[PDB]
Amino acid sequence: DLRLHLLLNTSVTCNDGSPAGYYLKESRGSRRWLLFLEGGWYCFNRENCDSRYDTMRRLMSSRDWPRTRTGTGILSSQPEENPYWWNANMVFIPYCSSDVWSGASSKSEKNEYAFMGALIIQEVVRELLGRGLSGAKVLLLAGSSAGGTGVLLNVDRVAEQLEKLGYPAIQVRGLADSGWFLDNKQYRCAPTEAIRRGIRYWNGVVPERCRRQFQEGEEWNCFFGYKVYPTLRSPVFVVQWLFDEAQLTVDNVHLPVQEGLRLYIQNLGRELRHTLKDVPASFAPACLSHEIIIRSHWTDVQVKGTSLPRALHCWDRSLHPLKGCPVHLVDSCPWPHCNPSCPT
Ligand SMILES: O=C(/C=C/c1ccc(O)c(O)c1)O[C@@H](Cc1ccc(O)c(O)c1)C(=O)O
Ligand SMILES: O=C(/C=C/c1ccc(O)c(O)c1)O[C@H](Cc1ccc(O)c(O)c1)C(=O)O
Ligand SMILES: O=C(/C=C/c1ccc(O)c(O)c1)O[C@H](Cc1ccc(O)c(O)c1)C(=O)O
Ligand SMILES: *[C@@H]1O[C@H](CO)[C@@H](O)[C@H](O)[C@H]1NC(C)=O
Repeated sequence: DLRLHLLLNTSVTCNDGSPAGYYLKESRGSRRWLLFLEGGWYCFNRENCDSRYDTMRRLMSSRDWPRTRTGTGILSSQPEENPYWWNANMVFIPYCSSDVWSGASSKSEKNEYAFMGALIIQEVVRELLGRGLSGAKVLLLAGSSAGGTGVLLNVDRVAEQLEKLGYPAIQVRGLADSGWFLDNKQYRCAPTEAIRRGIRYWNGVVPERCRRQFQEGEEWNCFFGYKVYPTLRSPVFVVQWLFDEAQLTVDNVHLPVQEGLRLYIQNLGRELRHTLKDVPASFAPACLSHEIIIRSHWTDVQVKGTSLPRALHCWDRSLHPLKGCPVHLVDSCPWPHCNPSCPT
């Protein structure tokens, strides 16, 4: 089990002003640290956030959090469930800021809610340094869904923070699962505009080089993986289903497929594959599904005969091509479940 610690700096808060926090299981024989960012959509104005507070309150408040959680998938300490990093120090950071991990704005007489996701990550890192992170060799910042996009928005800031604090031996890397989306045309509500409005409501922040390319008022571009990834300096491994259910939902696709929809789905897969061509560390199976890394059976899927735990191990070796140890694994078959190992 991982144990809850509420942040000692109680001014770094969830949406409703309650303290943010993290769950930790230490492994004193290991110099590897895995920090995982939870996902769960976002909210972008007062009325939309009020609705989320009624029926998704654990994503906005720590008032009802449990004292422990079980680590699963890449967060499991059992070698059989986690061939990759079972002996690592494990951290789960709950998502309670509703801002895709981008916000830097406190609750005030002008703000009903606080949006502090970017500050929560930096405060977790600072407080872990006294619990053993100061001795680390690798810090892997991982996340799924909105947490996967959060990795892309925050990995370089973590690297910069540790350098400025005086810890140049810690190698910071990212793993972004199910957070690589396209700002495409819908098959038949305005998903890209919701991000633009959210950034203004949250005081959202994006990585510096990407901000400088797109300039004032265009920071929404940096929430899309294919636009922000080329600007990043830290190594980042990308995991993305070619036919992600969240992408299909925002595209208004709900699955006897006729020709128009067949062509739409085939084109989506081809576009996603194109965006990954210059991503050297990636795992992209031709399946209709969502999320991958914290489920217990994450070991089952394979691309070209290689599982995700193997690909991540090969990535570790490459950061010290390798014979029989590939790191770029993107399916080329053009329809969901053309890969026989897709989740059932
Ligand atoms: O038919 C299958 C089914 C594979 C499969 C089906 C479900 C799984 O969960 C899984 O891990 C693998 O095998 C593949 C070939 C194959 C499978 C595993 C390998 O390690 C390999 O190198 C090739 C085929 O299409 O011929
Ligand atoms: O990944 C997203 C959001 C994706 C998104 C993608 C493109 C956009 O322009 C945009 O505004 C949002 O939400 C997921 C949740 C989810 C969405 C749809 C599903 O079918 C699902 O099973 C889970 C999360 O953070 O848990
Ligand atoms: O290419 C193959 C199989 C090749 C193959 C070649 C020789 C074998 O002995 C064998 O078992 C399998 O299957 C793929 C489907 C596929 C199977 C397993 C995968 O991990 C995958 O990513 C795609 C296809 O037809 O596009
Ligand atoms: C607590 O966090 C706030 C906001 O991030 C910061 O301004 C403040 O200096 C922090 N307090 C301490 C003691 O570090």
